[PDB]
Amino acid sequence: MKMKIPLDYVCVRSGLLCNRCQSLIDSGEVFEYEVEIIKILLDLEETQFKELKDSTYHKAYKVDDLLILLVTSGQEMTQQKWIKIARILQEKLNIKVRVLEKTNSIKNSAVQLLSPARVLGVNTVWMPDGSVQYVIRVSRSERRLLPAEAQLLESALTKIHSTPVRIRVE
Ligand SMILES: [Zn+2]
Repeated sequence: MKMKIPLDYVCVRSGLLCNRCQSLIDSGEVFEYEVEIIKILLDLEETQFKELKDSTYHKAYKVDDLLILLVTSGQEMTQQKWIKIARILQEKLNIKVRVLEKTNSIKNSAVQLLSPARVLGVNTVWMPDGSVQYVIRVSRSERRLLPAEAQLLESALTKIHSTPVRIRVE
């Protein structure tokens, strides 16, 4: 499995971080809790999900009881396989999991992240400070379907896309 910010397989599997990998932890480029996630994924690549070989791990975001993985699917990876891996990650880490394909589309990210809550549509708002906001519309009747507080999901989407994202119920 490829890595946006690579760590050695030996260091990840052992948890004994070499000087390079420890430096990534020390500086904050990678969080220590991510090593555990990568180790699970590498262990799964060996026998359960070889399609991970040319997938990419980008980063993980963890607020409250939700872990979000940002990935690129290899040429044999499928959304259903990611769901299976998400379930394993849920069990081992005792936390909800959403796996997001890295994409330029805020809408496609929001659809994946909020599932099974429906995205009714997305709006663009130009704000007086010269910024541009994207508003994800969801249904009031589907709050129980969101995997975390709408506000946690907004901040996560804002980080992922480095641009302000809001979720608004209607
Ligand atoms: Zn290392």
